[PDB]
Amino acid sequence: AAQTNAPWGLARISSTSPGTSTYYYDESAGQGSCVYVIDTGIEASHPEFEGRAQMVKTYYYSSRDGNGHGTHCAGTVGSRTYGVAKKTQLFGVKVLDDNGSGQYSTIIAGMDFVASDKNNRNCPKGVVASLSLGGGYSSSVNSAAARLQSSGVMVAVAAGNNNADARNYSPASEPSVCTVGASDRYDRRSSFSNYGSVLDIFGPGTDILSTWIGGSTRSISGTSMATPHVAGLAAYLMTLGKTTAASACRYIADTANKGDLSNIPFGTVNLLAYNNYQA
Repeated sequence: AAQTNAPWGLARISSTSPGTSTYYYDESAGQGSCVYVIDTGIEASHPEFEGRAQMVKTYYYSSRDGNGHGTHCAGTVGSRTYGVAKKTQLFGVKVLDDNGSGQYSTIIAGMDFVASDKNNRNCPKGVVASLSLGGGYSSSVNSAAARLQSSGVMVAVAAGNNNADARNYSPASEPSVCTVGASDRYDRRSSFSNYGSVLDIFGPGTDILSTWIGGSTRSISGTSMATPHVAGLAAYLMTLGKTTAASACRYIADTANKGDLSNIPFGTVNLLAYNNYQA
């Protein structure tokens, strides 16, 4: 399948070169997979989600996304126009309040929630969790991400936006999950992207168009935007049967575009997520 005039990041993930604008992908499109977006919520009524999104859990007075961040991330995972995996099922877990903040204890509870809740959902092709959040190093936060991964969920986490070594941030620094840095449309490391040996992969993160609350759209930047590209890619590849939740991060790194990004610090992987789809 070909989506013309796609957001640059979608085009990038199906291309061996920057500077194109069509996204190419197998029509299975993540059908039969599920992606949990652990964030500020998801505006599931957005036409872009086509009934495939739902809120399953909140720790606050509403499950609605009063911020937009979670809706944007969910759109990059799986919206019809802005999403990598256009037929996946999206499940929202609201661990962040409408200001975008959340206590680590709530975030940990949300991760353990997903590890159990997947047993209440139909995801024959596999389960992914996208975590566009983080703060300073916490062994308990890292351990929660490790448990979620161990339970059979492909965990993708943002590296962070500090232009610093991600070893000092959580859950970015957890070795067993997929830690995602951000790149721009010219294949440069995004100016804010964290780096370091703990990163597994880069995805598009600068000037990413996606869904927003109020049935709208907007372009924003962050490792929060790169992470759902990788989460959606994992769901897409699991639906194709090419990899599993336990092996998808390594498979994405195996099959990435290699050595094409600029301003990658010595010791950080130079790997850009790529679907290897041959139309």
